[PDB]
Amino acid sequence: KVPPGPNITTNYNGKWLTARATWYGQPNGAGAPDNGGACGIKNVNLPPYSGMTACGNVPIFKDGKGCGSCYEVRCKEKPECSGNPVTVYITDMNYEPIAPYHFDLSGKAFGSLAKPGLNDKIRHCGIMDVEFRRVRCKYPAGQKIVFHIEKGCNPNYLAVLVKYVADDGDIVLMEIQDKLSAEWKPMKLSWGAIWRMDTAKALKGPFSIRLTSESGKKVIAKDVIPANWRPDAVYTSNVQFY
Ligand SMILES: *[C@@H]1O[C@H](CO)[C@@H](O[C@@H]2O[C@H](CO)[C@@H](O[C@H]3O[C@H](CO[C@H]4O[C@H](CO)[C@@H](O)[C@H](O)[C@@H]4O)[C@@H](O)[C@H](O[C@H]4O[C@H](CO)[C@@H](O)[C@H](O)[C@@H]4O)[C@@H]3O[C@H]3OC[C@@H](O)[C@H](O)[C@H]3O)[C@H](O)[C@H]2NC(C)=O)[C@H](O[C@H]2O[C@@H](C)[C@@H](O)[C@@H](O)[C@@H]2O)[C@H]1NC(C)=O
Repeated sequence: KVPPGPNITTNYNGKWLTARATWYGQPNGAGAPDNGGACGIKNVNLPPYSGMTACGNVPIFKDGKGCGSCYEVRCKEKPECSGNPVTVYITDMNYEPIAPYHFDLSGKAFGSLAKPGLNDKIRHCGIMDVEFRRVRCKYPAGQKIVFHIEKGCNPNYLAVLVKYVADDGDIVLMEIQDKLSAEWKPMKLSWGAIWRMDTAKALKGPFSIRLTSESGKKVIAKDVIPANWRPDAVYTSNVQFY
């Protein structure tokens, strides 16, 4: 049995750590056959993620609190290795105790670690020792944080997904407050980047949401939730982590 890392914090100490990488799914896909993952963010194949997805064990993944993080991995062991790093997003998980730190890259990502034209070649080594370090996350400019409403059930129990969180990348607490009776009530971490609000009878009127990065940093989106909100509906805010 192989014991996990630790466990990576928001301590951005720009230096490389060892880890074993492998890939899963299609060779030119974004990992999950459905292009989604343990985090609950979907379309990880399309931009911005654009298939540069990956999986990590407890240390990296952190039971869903690492969802959003960005890491930089590079290969310099076996040939055909670009030598240069690729910026990966953590949108899924894999807890197999095969090594202290483990990354399970997409075919796209795993390939990107290779010198131009050697992709598919390098993808057939399956497992190799890579090097990495977490990094703040950068998205296209102007790209703010987006909240997606999930498929409901019992009369309004909500559940919001949060994507495109720059810098820390990952969330560790969400909370609300409707029009009147402010005080920011927490939220349940249903799973991954999905947060749940059991009660919803009282909570009425454009809601404000406060996110707290792994670091403690916080932000506030006033509306982003009218009232005529319907599951699947998507809201974009004017707030982000710098
Ligand atoms: C490396 O990162 C990992 C990834 O998170 C860290 O390890 C996780 O740390 C969590 C600490 O919050 C642990 O807590 C969960 O498990 C607790 C133990 O529960 C016993 O009974 C429950 C029954 O429900 C079983 O499931 C468990 O298996 C266990 O046998 C559990 O009590 C706790 O929930 C309770 O406390 C929280 C506040 O801590 C509270 O909000 C809850 O309402 C409840 O009162 C918690 O359960 C969670 O899982 C499901 C989520 O939906 C819930 O919201 C959440 O409560 C995790 O077990 C643990 N994960 C692993 C290692 O598999 C780790 O921080 C470490 O954390 C410390 C506290 C200790 O658990 C270490 O062993 C653990 O490695 C980090 N490394 C380190 C060392 O920092």
